[PDB]
Amino acid sequence: ASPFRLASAGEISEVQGILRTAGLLGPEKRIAYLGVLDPARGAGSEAEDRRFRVFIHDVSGARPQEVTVSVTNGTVISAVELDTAATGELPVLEEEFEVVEQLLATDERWLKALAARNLDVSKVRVAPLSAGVFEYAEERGRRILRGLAFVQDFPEDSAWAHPVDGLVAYVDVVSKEVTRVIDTGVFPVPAEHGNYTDPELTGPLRTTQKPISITQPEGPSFTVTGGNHIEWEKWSLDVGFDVREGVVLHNIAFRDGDRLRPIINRASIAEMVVPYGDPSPIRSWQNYFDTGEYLVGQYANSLELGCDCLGDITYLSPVISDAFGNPREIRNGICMHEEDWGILAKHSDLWSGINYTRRNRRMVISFFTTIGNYDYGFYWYLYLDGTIEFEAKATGVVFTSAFPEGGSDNISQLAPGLGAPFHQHIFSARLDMAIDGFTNRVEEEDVVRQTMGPGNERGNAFSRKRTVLTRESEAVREADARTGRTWIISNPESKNRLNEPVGYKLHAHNQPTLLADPGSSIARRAAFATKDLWVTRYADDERYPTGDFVNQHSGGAGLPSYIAQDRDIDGQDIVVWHTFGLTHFPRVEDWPIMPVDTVGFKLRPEGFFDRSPVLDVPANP
Amino acid sequence: ASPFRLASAGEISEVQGILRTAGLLGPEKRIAYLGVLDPARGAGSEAEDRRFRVFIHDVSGARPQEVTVSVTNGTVISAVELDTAATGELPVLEEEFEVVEQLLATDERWLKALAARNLDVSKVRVAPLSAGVFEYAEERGRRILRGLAFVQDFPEDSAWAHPVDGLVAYVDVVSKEVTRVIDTGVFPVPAEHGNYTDPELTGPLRTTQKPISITQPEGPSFTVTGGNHIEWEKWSLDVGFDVREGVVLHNIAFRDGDRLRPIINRASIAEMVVPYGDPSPIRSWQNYFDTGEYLVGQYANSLELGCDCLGDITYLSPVISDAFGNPREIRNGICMHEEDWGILAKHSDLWSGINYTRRNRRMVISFFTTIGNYDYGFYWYLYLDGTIEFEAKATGVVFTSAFPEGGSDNISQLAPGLGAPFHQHIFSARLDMAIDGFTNRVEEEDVVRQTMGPGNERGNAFSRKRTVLTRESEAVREADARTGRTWIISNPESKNRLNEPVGYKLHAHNQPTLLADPGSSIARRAAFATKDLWVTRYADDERYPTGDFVNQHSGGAGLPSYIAQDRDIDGQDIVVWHTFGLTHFPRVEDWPIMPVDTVGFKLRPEGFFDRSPVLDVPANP
Ligand SMILES: [Cu+2]
Ligand SMILES: [Cu+2]
Ligand code: NA
Ligand code: NA
Repeated sequence: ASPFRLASAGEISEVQGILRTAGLLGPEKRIAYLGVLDPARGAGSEAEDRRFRVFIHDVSGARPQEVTVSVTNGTVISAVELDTAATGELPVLEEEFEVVEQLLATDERWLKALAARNLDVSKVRVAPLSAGVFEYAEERGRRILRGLAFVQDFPEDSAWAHPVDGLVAYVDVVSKEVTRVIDTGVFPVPAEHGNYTDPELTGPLRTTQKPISITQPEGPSFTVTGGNHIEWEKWSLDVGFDVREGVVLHNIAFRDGDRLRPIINRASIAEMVVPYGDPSPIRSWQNYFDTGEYLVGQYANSLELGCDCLGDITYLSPVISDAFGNPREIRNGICMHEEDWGILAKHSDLWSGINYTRRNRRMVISFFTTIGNYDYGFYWYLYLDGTIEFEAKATGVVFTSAFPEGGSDNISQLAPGLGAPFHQHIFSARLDMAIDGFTNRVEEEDVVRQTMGPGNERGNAFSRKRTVLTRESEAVREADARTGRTWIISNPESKNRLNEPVGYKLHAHNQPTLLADPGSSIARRAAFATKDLWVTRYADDERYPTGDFVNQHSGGAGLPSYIAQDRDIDGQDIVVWHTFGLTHFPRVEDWPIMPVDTVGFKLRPEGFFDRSPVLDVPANP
Repeated sequence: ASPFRLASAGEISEVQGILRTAGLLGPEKRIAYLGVLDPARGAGSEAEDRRFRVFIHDVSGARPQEVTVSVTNGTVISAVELDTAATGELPVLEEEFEVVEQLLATDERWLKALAARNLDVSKVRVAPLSAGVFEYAEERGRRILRGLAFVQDFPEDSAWAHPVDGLVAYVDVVSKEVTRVIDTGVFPVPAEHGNYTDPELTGPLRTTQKPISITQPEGPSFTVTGGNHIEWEKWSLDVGFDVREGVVLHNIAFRDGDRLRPIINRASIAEMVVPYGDPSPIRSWQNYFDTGEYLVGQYANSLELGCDCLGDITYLSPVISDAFGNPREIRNGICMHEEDWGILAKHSDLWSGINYTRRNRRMVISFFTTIGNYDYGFYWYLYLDGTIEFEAKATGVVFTSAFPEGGSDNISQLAPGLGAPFHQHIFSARLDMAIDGFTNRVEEEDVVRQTMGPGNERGNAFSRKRTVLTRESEAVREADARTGRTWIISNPESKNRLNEPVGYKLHAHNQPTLLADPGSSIARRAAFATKDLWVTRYADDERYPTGDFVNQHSGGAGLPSYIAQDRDIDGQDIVVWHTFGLTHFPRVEDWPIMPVDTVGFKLRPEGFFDRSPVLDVPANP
């Protein structure tokens, strides 16, 4: 059995039992995170060893714990009481969905604010919004959530159409106290509904769309073995799933001839954060770490055939733990399929008389998640020619506010009275590299302009330069689109037939990075997001660019602490962390539900192969 | 009948006759360019008036002519003798394909160079390479081609595998003289073949690709009327085709309710150039204006069903003129089809209980062309949500050279002895804008970072700024990826329901622009390529960013001369010219035939609509 197989229900049940048999999963405990650990380096000689890591919350007020269990052996490997003021609070619990609303609904300050605005408390929705760290000393070491009000006129109404601006509240979840209620003044609650299934708003539905049918009469070209091992068009990999990160790809490798050549050891989106750029005190604290605070895998959607994934789809249904250690399946949570991708290569040659055309295809591994108002699709693609790409598709309903009557430098107008504060959605892809094995290095490659003169008399020459990043202190890099900057991951000990080191080149989109002031709380807690590329030396405990416990953690955790080790990354086992995001000034067209927008990156082989790896693709039938 | 219909064979035949009946199409003339003119502004009240513009070469040595004919009336509208030293030489003629090779094959200098290298002249291929303008005074006012040698070992061999470096020749086409033969010394001719259909190089073909079948059982959702008018999912447009530009889109408009709203009056790729960055004198002159010198429409491929365009495809077969004024059809030269495009919009709402997913689709209008070694696919896409995108797909065989034995700062290695000089492929999209009509303006929009302090105490705020480009002298703009720079085209006299001007935002890829030294010949002749965005006031004679006659034209023509008029572009009939390109350092994986790489741009509505324009899309069946 593969040590990279997906967690089974049985494994989750055994963890529950171990935590029970060991006395750590009392009646008052809540599992905030549970996931299988990857195998340790080299340990994979040939021997079963499945360990799970668990974060356990306590609703009675006692200290939470981080616990690692071996399900193979039925033993607790380590169990540590956490001091949350020091190392952070645990991820937001699904059970806290309704708690902020419920606590506020009996608070006299909250009720006074709603009553001033003539709002029926039974119609006021409030989400568990993450708190971050600001000026409130009472919050240090307490599990805090904040709450903003949205009115639902009726149970199926879109509450996002009706934000209640000028009002915010904070809650101590464990003590069940409302610590603060802030009311900066009355803003009109936007009146129009945003019900995108109401015929009065949609108009008559189009009758003009004729079907598009995608079928595979002989079935798909990939195989799935051991539950999650994929083999497709020379690619080999394992599809993992973690409640925090979502779909993770392991052991990405390409069969070049009769050699299985590793490329990427693990690829994941290790963090994703949505910082808001509205300086109103009602929202200026808001930065939603969808991955690190909320856990994007936990909220993976069940994907409907013909609707979310079209064509011949093979599904995985990953198993996660609920708060009590009971396994539950996310039915049809991962889609896997191959797609036609246009022309692969084409040439019509006058001299030889040969006309040649080949088609491309990609293998797609995807999931969709929902975090509050946002819905995101995470797509990994593998192409015939060796290209690897990630794409995020951002949709959902935009987070709303009032639109101030004098306009705004930080909020856009969507409908009368209705605003959308500016924000970014910033991802971190953690790519544990293994180009032809683990001995890798990273070079930054810039185009080089040349001056007209001796050696270049016609002033046409241009060139390239590559700079090796040798130590972590040197490996925090920024984009330079104007100079075509890319980063090449190579194996200095593996050469192609031309005696050049094999490599892959990362092509970024060069979108803006984190816009916040560098002195801000968010710049400190999401320091990864301030730079496009970081390279670290692999360590098994360096998993997330924001650290292990993101919720209410002080600034400084994660990448900026890791790289202080200033380790050798020149021909070593290294990890690339690429920051990329969308900067969103919402448009009227984003309302009442937003069309998908995209951001991502790709890696293309760069002298990895000895010639095109797709000369054996046959002409299409 | 629509004045924007494609030229018919009959129209071409009538032009031939007029040029004949009028005495301008003697036996010794060669048509180098022929195309229908667009209708003049406002002239389209309701009245037939089809005019054709023709460039006529003379092989006897007399002066060439530019001629405009009315086929509606059977009259010559204007006919002007050209002084080519002043206004440029005429586009390269298809009949010159073999002339450089033929002239060189009897030249004693050329033969001496081949004999030194033991090359059989009958196996040496030479292309009509464009000359540009350099230090050779004898070339001013003469029609010159240059020639580089490639060996074909047998008639179906790929000559690109066997470049003969150290050797170049220039030819006066009309006088049939070889003006110069330059031999800088012997480089080994690369030995390996690049025959990507030879089983010894491809290996056994893959048997693993299972079919992907895309069908439309009720046919396509678009209609085609009047030969080239498309109606699809609220979009309305006319598909044109010109021998220089290729596919051109006219009258792009969107039916919002019961109003047909114009968006773009004409969209085309008005120039595309491939400058080379190798300072060797064997190649340092080479810059191929695939559009302006060679005419990309002329070489549009006939596209094979199931191979080049997959699914339910409607073809156009555009008619062009041969050198003698005879019409000829490019059978199946344009593909039109709709494609599924993933998720359009999706949200799962906990409060309302509503789960909503919709799928996107795009209308595709495409052609593929071949210019020597290059093959490019030009794709225009229209999406349901109002997005317009262009994508170029670059493939073919890379232009080769020797690989110098000491390595190179300007050439990459592909195979033993075989190099590929560095180059760029740079496009200019000419977008004659008509956002809600012709009264338009352009703003440059940058993200605005804000300092932590009063009004922004938590240091989270960020904003945007828009700067109106008011006159042409101000409208030559560069990218700023780091600040998320985009350009918005709006109609200041047309407001959406929120009282904001309707607009579309151009999102560029922010790839490097022209790398050559600013003092270079190519920087002067392709000045457009040195900046990402230009805005001009519409003029019917301002068609190409490089001017009308690109071949051997001195520096200075086109956009930099046009914008010297410093015209008002603030709420006027304007044209956006966007430069975008690929910078290519060829990889081993590009050899012996290159996988497709892409570049392009898109425009998305920005307060053009009063809310999402896709709320009436129904759930998929
Ligand atoms: Cu957003
Ligand atoms: Cu190229
Ligand atoms: Na590694
Ligand atoms: Na215009």
